Amino acid sequence: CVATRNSCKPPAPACCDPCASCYCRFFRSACYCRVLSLNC
Repeated sequence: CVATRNSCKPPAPACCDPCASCYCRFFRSACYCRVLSLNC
């Protein structure tokens, strides 16, 4: 799965708990899992 301090690494069903998603900086550089949602 795509963990919180880890690069976006498939085959993965998003992150290990369902409210976090992969968040890049520059094309594919610095892509780490992020809890953006307030409820889910």
